[PDB]
Amino acid sequence: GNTVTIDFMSADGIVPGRTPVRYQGVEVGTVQDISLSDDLRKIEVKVSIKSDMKDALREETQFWLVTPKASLAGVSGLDALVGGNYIGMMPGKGKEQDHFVALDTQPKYRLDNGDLMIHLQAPDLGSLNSGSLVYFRKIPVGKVYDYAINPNKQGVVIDVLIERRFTDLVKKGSRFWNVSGVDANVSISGAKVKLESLAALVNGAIAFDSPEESKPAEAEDTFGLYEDLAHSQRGVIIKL
Amino acid sequence: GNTVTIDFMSADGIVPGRTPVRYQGVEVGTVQDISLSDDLRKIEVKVSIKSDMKDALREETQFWLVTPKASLAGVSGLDALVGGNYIGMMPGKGKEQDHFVALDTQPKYRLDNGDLMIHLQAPDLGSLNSGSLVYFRKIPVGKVYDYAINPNKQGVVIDVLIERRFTDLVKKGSRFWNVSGVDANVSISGAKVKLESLAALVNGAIAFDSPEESKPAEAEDTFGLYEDLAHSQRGVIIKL
Repeated sequence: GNTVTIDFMSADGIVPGRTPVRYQGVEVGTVQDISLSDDLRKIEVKVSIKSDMKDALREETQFWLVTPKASLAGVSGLDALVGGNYIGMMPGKGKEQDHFVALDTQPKYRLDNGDLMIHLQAPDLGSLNSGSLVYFRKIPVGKVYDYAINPNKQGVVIDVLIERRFTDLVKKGSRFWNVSGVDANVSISGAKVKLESLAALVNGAIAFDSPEESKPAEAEDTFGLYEDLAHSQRGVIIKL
Repeated sequence: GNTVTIDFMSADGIVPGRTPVRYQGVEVGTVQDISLSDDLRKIEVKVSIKSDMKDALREETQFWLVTPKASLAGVSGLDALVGGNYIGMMPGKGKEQDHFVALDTQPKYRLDNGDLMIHLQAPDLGSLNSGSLVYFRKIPVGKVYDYAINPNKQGVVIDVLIERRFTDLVKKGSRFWNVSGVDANVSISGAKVKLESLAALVNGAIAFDSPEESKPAEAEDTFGLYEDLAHSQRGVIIKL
């Protein structure tokens, strides 16, 4: 029932009656009031919070607006059928605090539930969105968690998440290749144009290999994202 | 009316008022409360359960989150039109128990209603989803029950379900071939591109043969999934 004054940036999808505040899945609070500070244009939101979270409500409690992920409905303007955005929250130790500034993005993954974080370095994002899938032999075994730019502008770092029971699949010699969008070919004496994975065509996908000999990779081990399965082939380089 | 504390992992689609708990089709309970244990991040859910199931509510009672199956609506972000996830349950003998840990997946099929479980070993899943269909002469006679990886990483095992009245179709000499996605050809003096089965193009399909001479297969008999009808042709191998 306690109200906390958080100055968000822009109150685009925030409803004063139904916008929830979820802590890692569980709806903990509900947005009560929105006013504005004309000073620096700070959209001050007051949210009711259950007493269980009031104990850990401390200075390093991070709030960030979680919008629904982009898809066909979002890009087609069918905003009535997409879903309501909410406020994600991750508390810290800090000091007992009643005013918070919004984070512009979701912070880093910190859950220790046995799932695997790994990092893929790519020249660009490609056709991967947040929540696009990871396949082992077209079996989804994880999803894209987040993407960002490395401080050097010459890369893109994508950190992806692997389910706990599939963590043994990722070896040190594993190779990851992009499978996103469709390419057609017109060959001689026949043009074998075929489509298999429709969800990849919509949202993008990564597919990865597991050699039988390497040690199991772990703990944010970096990898290189090959642009194609063909570019991921394990051959031998010969200089000419 | 009894409440049972089950520590789920993540409370993504779980609603404190309308998420049901179904036992093999029949809604038996309804989710009442969700709290969290900050210790190990265990999302503790309390569910009302009718008294009939309270007798068999025992230590080997398995609960697992059943999400709606992936489709065009799910991949396009039209989550309002997909359907609400629920909690599947299969009880065991065990001992009378009031606290349960979630299963990460649906357990093995155990119903003895005369339907047939068989296993297909494939190099990869292909374009098959859960619930993709099985055809005898483009008549649906069963669906894909589950897929998994064999302990050797060099395969994928798909166990599929055959309806009771069609159990006589599967002989020991039966052959299963993938029919999923569309392939086009550009031939000489005409390019005969044709499409027939749209549901296969959306979700994937398996089609199988029935020789008239073999004994009727039964009881988790393994089979080999050919990638195509052409690869499933019953010829004679000649070494050259």
